[PDB]
Amino acid sequence: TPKGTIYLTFDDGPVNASVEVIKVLNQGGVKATFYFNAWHLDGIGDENEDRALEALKLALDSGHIVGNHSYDHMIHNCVEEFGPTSGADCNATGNHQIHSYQDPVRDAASFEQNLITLEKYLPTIRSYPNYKGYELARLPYTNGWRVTKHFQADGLCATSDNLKPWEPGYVCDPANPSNSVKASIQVQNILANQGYQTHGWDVDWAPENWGIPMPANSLTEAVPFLAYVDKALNSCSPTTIEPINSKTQEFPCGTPLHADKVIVLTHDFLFEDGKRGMGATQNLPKLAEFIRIAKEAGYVFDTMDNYTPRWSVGKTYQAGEYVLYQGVVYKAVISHTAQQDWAPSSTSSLWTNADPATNWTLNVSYEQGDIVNYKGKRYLVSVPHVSQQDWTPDTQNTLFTALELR
Amino acid sequence: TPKGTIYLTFDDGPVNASVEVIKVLNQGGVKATFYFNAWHLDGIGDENEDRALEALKLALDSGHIVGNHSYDHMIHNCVEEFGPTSGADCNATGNHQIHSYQDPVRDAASFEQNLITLEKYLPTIRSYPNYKGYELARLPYTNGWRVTKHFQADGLCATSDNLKPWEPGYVCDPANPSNSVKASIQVQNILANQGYQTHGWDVDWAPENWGIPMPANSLTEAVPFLAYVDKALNSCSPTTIEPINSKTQEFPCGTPLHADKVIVLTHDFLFEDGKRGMGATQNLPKLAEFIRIAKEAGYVFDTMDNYTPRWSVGKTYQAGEYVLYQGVVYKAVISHTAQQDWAPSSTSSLWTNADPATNWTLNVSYEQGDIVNYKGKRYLVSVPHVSQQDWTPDTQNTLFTALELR
Ligand SMILES: [Ca+2]
Ligand SMILES: [Ca+2]
Ligand SMILES: [Zn+2]
Ligand SMILES: [Zn+2]
Repeated sequence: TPKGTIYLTFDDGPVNASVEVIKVLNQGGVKATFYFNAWHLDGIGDENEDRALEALKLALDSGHIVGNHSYDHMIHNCVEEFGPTSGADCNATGNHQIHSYQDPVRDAASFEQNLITLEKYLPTIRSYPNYKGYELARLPYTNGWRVTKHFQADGLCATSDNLKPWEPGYVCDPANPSNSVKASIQVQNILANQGYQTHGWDVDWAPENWGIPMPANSLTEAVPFLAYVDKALNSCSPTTIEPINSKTQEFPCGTPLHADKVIVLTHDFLFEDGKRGMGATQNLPKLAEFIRIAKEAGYVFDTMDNYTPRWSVGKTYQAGEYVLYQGVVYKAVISHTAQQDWAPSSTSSLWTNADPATNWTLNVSYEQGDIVNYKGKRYLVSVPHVSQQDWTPDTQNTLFTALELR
Repeated sequence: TPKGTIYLTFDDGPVNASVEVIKVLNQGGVKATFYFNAWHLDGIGDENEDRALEALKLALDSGHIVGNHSYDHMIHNCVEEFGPTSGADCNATGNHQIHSYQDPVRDAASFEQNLITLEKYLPTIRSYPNYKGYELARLPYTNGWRVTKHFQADGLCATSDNLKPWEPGYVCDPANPSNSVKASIQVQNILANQGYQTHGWDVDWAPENWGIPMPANSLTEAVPFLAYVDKALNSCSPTTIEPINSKTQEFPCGTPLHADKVIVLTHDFLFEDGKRGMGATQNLPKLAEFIRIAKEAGYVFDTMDNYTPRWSVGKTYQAGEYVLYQGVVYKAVISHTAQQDWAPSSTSSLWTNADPATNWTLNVSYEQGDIVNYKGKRYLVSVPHVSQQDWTPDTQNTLFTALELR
């Protein structure tokens, strides 16, 4: 039995730096999850990205999981008019974390545009089972979670409306979050209703010092980082992680799906020799060494499509246990032994749909106080029940109470 | 038992004309399927479309099914640079059917852009179960079908590379189709791999004479059109329909899923008082009367989400019968009685996946000669089998033969 499971997740690719990152992973004998921004394929992401397509292809060919990080990392909210120079313009101002989210609909759409661009530059991408761009996502800047109906939480200070977390006079009030945060929360919900899961992170492999000309050089060494991983194991890191804009204040500590697991966040661009330092020369060895010693310590590596364990034939389940089946999350209604022909579904008596969505859905175990959307209207669940085709909110006024607005 | 089932399908909405069309359907006590182009919501589709959003909302609120007809009805292939006036520019040239399809990837993407725009103007649209924009589609100009693994066929002369079907010297060779047709075929396959079904039509409710100033006025009357529907019932109309660019030459006549059914194609814009004639004043009554007398003749009306019959608990199925379950097509492997807990799936022994796709998929009954895509490579099925996770094409060289290219 493993000491635990580590999920290496790389954000902001695909870029030139991604190629060697992938090769190190391959030599290390591990799979990882890449949350990509497709604008690098268009060559407007303001990075060394002429090999972007090559990297995307190598990632998928090597069997790594590809997830959705939005088309432009929300840079359209950093400038006045989004264009080919917007990435450079935002880097000049460094206002990434200010007004990061504004119109949730427009921002959520950025994730769908991502799919179009990916499927434009790599028309065969859907033929890869490890392509999960339409199932797995992660919001820029935001340690936010949409995993199950009862496993979700937001980064309540991920982004700001004025001051950056380090600037003098910065105030973070989780109870009354910024407009930007509120928008990101709505974005989470929109994506969840489109069938997405979203995952945050436990630990962030980043420079120990951003106050030097080559901060990438200060990336935590392998031995030290393993200690940080060890410390994160079963310690509800999302609540204690620093800085404050990386927190998930209301993360459900000790939640079964999170036990014995550590999700590592890092970025491809930290592993290249460039404007952030000698990341390739110095950090690629740190990655290779970490993988080796983590395995020596008894860790195994897995990908985010397995974070929620896939339904497996032969296994016994207890009522209340969660599984992932065909991209949909299910919770066991009664303890039983999973048979080939009795998989979870929208009609099974053995399972109920437990996706982290809010739109009215079939075979969900609804509880008093739950709020669902149905045909453009919001309804409150008044009495607990399992939803079925007959019991639509607009007809069942004993089960549902129509909510008023304004 | 019904004499048959009619599927009223309206293309090219949503526009002002759609509002009264929907009201007539509602008064008639029937549901219908609308294949929409979202560019009308942006106000660049060159129609009276200021009430476009109102119509979209009314269609969904009334319980009608909404399907995908692409964002701009492929008008970007009709002009040099697509813009707000492109719809008007294409109407000036009337080159809709020339070079209608060029880059299949770009064209297929038009269907995904459609979803973005729809979900932009109506952010609550996914809360409607009758919203099927991501499951049901129909290609502009093209009587093409992607229904099941063994139920698919293309409009081999739907579009041209030079001359229009009526112009002197026009040649249609189904055995060697135009470049435009070939592109539309690839588009069909791309959409199918994204989980879409596509449906053509049996009969087309259109003007009897386009050679007058108000052709809409000549729309077939109710009594006559019922006769045409009667004639289409179980007669493989897609092969005999006129004009030639509306044909489905290789349509599988007598195929079980098509028996006792007639899909009617028409357009919202034929029911408005405008540049095509007095469609509202004259044709809305024809629609209302047709619905009434069709019912009197013993027909029932259904929508395209039911064209492939939904899996139903309690019903017995014979091996070889097709069903639709959670948007996926399945074929019965063994005759049995459908139970609540034994629905179709990717692991069921009772059903196999029979979607009209070409990417390698789980639990599909593959036959010798079948060609699948897997991780960017094409493989030929050498020996018949049912696919499973272990038997991926890249490892099973007794089941699959890798194809070479160029
Ligand atoms: Ca999902
Ligand atoms: Ca489907
Ligand atoms: Zn990022
Ligand atoms: Zn059309």
